[PDB]
Amino acid sequence: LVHVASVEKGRSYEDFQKVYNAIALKLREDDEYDNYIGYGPVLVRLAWHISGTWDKHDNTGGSYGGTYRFKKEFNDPSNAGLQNGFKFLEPIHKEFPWISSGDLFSLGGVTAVQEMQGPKIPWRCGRVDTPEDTTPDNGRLPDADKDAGYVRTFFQRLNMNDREVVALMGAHALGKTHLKNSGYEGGGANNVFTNEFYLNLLNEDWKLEKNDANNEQWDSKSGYMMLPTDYSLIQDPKYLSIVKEYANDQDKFFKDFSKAFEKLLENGITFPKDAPSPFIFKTLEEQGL
Ligand code: HEM
Ligand SMILES: Nc1c([N+](=O)[O-])cnc2ccccc12
Repeated sequence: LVHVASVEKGRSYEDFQKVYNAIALKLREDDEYDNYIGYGPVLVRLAWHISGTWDKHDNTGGSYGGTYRFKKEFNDPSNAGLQNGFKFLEPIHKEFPWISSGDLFSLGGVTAVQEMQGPKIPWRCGRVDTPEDTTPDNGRLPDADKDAGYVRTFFQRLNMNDREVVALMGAHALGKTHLKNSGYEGGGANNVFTNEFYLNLLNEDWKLEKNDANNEQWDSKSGYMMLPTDYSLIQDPKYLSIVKEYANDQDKFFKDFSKAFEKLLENGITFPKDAPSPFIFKTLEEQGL
């Protein structure tokens, strides 16, 4: 199964920078969302969930086809709460109707990471909307009540190795869990992209507790939480080494996360040899906007 990137007709870097800027301005404007976290974290989660359906064995799922727009995927219990990110992007899509849905959902994650002071994430255009029958079934996204061996095996289907897994999980510094969405609660209100997930894993005094949904999660008195799959990264000795590496090297984490997150958003896509090079968008702050 081959998905060839096809640039939206006549469009170039400046077109996509305009889309980036509209998302970034809206992120700034809609500050109240989720107790003043803003939409950044949910947009990162959205970009990950639309990509994380991918199966390297047959190239089903993945970001290319924009299939999150269809009810079967929109309504995946694993996607509960992402409707907020979709609604945020609706007016952006109306302003720029020429962008494909996969391009918009993935660009929303890039824009969110960068506007939250994260690394630059190079981004390529050319995902093309595919039909409703190409929507992957529910159940391809990961469970949170699982150990390190589950995490490791799960991510092999996305062609991610231990370093890529631990780097990607650093996005869990952002935002929070919501009981009604996932059966987990808490995490704070962070909307700045840092390596603090790793520092918190190593430095907080974690207690294994049951939440109001009767699920176990790790809580600290300082008010952080870790999912069982987050805490697995310090239970497994191979993951632990990499956690320590990122807790001690902000720049290395940024570089590794940027590579892994681009790769995640591009899995499944064939880029022609004469496709444009990846775009690196300027933040609003870099543009004086
Ligand atoms: C084993 C893998 C993972 C599991 C089990 C997992 C699970 C979860 C769960 C249960 C939530 C809370 C959803 C809610 O209640 O609203 C969440 C939130 C989030 N996840 Fe993950 N996740 C995983 C990997 C990732 C990755 C790879 C990324 C992106 C690189 C990511 C980014 C986020 C973000 C940013 C949020 C916060 C959303 C918000 O504040 O609304 N997650 N994740
Ligand atoms: N804030 C978070 C933390 N945290 O360390 O506060 C840990 N795990 C999370 C998983 C999903 C969303 C937010 C998380």
